[PDB]
Parts: sequence; structure tokens; C-alpha cells
Amino acid sequence: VRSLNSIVAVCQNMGIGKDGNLPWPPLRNEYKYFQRMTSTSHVEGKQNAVIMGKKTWFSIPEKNRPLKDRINIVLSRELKEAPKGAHYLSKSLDDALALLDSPELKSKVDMVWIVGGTAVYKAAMEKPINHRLFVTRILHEFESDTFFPEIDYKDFKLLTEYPGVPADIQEEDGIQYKFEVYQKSV
Ligand SMILES: NC(=O)c1ccc[n+]([C@@H]2O[C@H](COP(=O)([O-])OP(=O)(O)OC[C@H]3O[C@@H](n4cnc5c(N)ncnc54)[C@H](OP(=O)(O)O)[C@@H]3O)[C@@H](O)[C@H]2O)c1
Ligand SMILES: [Ca+2]
Ligand SMILES: [Hg+2]
Repeated sequence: VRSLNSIVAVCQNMGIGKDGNLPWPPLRNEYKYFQRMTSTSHVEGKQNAVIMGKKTWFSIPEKNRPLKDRINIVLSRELKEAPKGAHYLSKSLDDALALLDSPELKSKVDMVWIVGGTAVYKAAMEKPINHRLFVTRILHEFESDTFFPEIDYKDFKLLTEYPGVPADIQEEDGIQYKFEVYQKSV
């Protein structure tokens, strides 16, 4: 695989979750952004792949699984088989990466998106591969029990602009946030 993409929503303390869910009530526009970003492939007849941890998979309402129009891969050191609705189960990021290169897959897959949690983000960030990180910074603090790993500001350069990513601070339900994109070049 030539490059990875990661997408995350973070609040002020770099928190990404609480009690198995998100720290904030629903933001419509943030959500649509996530969907649009992870679903949109730039090649006819291909689909994007989403990789996520076990807890993240289970955080999705059951009736809503797997994320439509994407190949869902779940990572677990404990499961024997893919949880019901998931396309593939992998024992590590490496395995997942490998699988994707598999012939069966390689042809069917456009983009690879890492959708968390912590450990998954971390692993992906450490691979010495081209990587783009799409961060939504919510400019408020909510109680969180799960956090985003530390990003190496020497590797990941924040782009000042990116195609299709609004630049201004957004607002919704009295909350402000901004979209940011960082890029690591290998
Ligand atoms: N704000 C956001 O953008 C965002 C995005 C995602 C999730 N969230 C939130 O974060 C929480 C879930 O995140 P989390 O960090 O707690 O959990 P997680 O990464 O989704 O789940 C962890 C489990 O996943 C498996 N796993 C994780 N990384 C792995 C690796 N490299 N190789 C193999 N297995 C791996 C392990 O399963 P086994 O124990 O079976 O081995 C591990 O216990 C929820 O609150 C969710 O709502 C927020
Ligand atoms: Ca476990
Ligand atoms: Hg927070």
C-alpha cells in the first residue's frame, strides 16, 4: 500500500471517547464529513477500506454495521472470526496491510482509512509510509477516558490548505471546530 489516511475527531484535551462512545452529543456536519471522506473513492469499481479496533467496531449501532460502501476490517488479538457484519478480521495492522495487498483485495480497493481507536492510530502513525491525517479539532473540553496518541510534529506537517476541506472555523450546535490535515512524507 502506497499511503494511509487516518481521520479522527478530538476535543481540547485530545480526548476521542468516553464510556465506549464519543464525548460530545451528535454533530450532524462532522458526521457527514466522516462519511463523505471515508466512502469517496476516486476510481470506478473500487471501494475504500476502513480499519478499526474491536471497541470501535462495537461502538457502531448494530443495525448500522458494517459501514456501508466500505470494506470493514476489524483488528483483534482475541477474536477467532470476524464479528458479524465485518468483512475481515486481522490480528495486527501488518496483517491488515498485507491482506489489502492480497490479489483478491488489491484490485477492489482504492483508499485505506484508519478509523481508530488509540492503539490503531498509534500503529499506523509509526509505519514509515506516506500518511495523511484528517483531524477535526473541537474547540471545547468534554470529559474523556480515551485519547489520541501524540503526533510527531516533526514528521506530520500541517497543510495550510487542502482540496475539499473548509479552512474556516465551523460552528454547529453552539460548538466550534476546525478541520486540519497533516501530512507525513516518506
Ligand atoms: N473521536 C474519534 O474520531 C473516534 C474514532 C474511533 C473511536 N472513538 C472512540 O474510542 C473508543 C474506542 O477506542 P479504543 O482505543 O478504546 O479502542 P479500539 O482501538 O477501538 O479497540 C481496542 C481493541 O482493539 C484490538 N486492537 C486495537 N488495536 C490493535 C492492533 N494494533 N492489533 C490488534 N488488535 C488491536 C484489541 O482487541 P482485543 O482485545 O480483542 O485484542 C484491542 O483491545 C470509543 O469511545 C469510541 O467511541 C473516537
Ligand atoms: Ca482484550
Ligand atoms: Hg476534551
